[PDB]
Amino acid sequence: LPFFPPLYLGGPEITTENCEREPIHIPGSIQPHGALLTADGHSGEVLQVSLNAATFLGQEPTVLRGQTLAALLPEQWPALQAALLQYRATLDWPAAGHLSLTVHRVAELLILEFEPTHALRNAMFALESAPNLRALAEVATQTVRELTGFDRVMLYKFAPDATGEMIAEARREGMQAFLGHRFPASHTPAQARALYTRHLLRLTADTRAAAVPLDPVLNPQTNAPTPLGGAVLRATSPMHMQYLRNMGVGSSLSVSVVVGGQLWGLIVCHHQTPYVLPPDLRTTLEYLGRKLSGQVQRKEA
Ligand SMILES: *C/C=C1/C(=C/c2[nH]c(/C=C3[NH+]=C(/C=C4\NC(=O)C(C=C)=C4C)C(C)=C\3CCC(=O)O)c(CCC(=O)O)c2C)NC(=O)[C@H]1C
Repeated sequence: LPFFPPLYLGGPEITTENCEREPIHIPGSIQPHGALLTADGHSGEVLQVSLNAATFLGQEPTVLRGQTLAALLPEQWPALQAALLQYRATLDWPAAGHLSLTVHRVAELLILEFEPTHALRNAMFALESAPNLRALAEVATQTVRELTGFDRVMLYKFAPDATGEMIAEARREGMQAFLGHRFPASHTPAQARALYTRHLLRLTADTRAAAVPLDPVLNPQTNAPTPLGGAVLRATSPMHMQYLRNMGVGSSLSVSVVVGGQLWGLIVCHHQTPYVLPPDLRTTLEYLGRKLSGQVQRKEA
């Protein structure tokens, strides 16, 4: 069923009667482990600023808004113009350390995300070399756990009725096994599955952290919601954050397994405490997800 309007445009709050209608791609807010700016794709005027931006950028949102990326990021703007796809850079000026910058374009808007910042050969080989699907799933979960340190890494496979089952698991010594457990379709509702066919990694770094609004919440170009499906800092559905908290999960991350353009499954990662998977490790997981997807497709053929 069609998306409801977002809450800030008067849409209903989601219940178990209408899981699938939540417009999860346009929450108008981000997770607090990074900052997000949006900017006009021609002028570089900063249009929207997350309310926490001073934490990462050292200037208040009121000061940042209306400035150009030419003024604020003199080195990256030309490279940004040229490049914009993701553009990625490391910024060295924080006293806090270094910042990872990730940019993507949606229509006429640039979306800029800032957060603090042979294993590959081996992981790729492991995946390519698995001779059957069970071995592939086992090696994928083990490899992701090894790389990330997550407490629990599972492979969740969708059935034709969109229920799912955990079909492989790597987990911390002594943790109760979730392998073999099955869950209803509504736990990963259809609009989420659809989004996950287009934007292949998403996460919640702290399942108890309040979302941070974008200000203004609407894109001034369009007077409409800002597309955040491609922003890993996007705020997570409240329904899902509650699901995670009730499971004792402090941090969650999944990677899509896409076969024939359909969502075959998810690599599902949990940590019991909050945990910000480092930026370079996300990129690695993306690579691994694509490889896993290719191998699942290869094997089913
Ligand atoms: C009425 C709405 C409901 C709801 C919505 C919902 N769920 C997601 C996203 C996910 N659900 C996942 C399901 C599982 N994770 C597990 O660990 C297990 C079992 C042990 C299951 C079945 C997963 C993996 C995701 C993806 C995100 C992630 O990796 O953390 C969304 C979309 C969240 C977002 O991207 O903003 C939504 C709207 N879930 C329900 O249970 C009902 C109440």
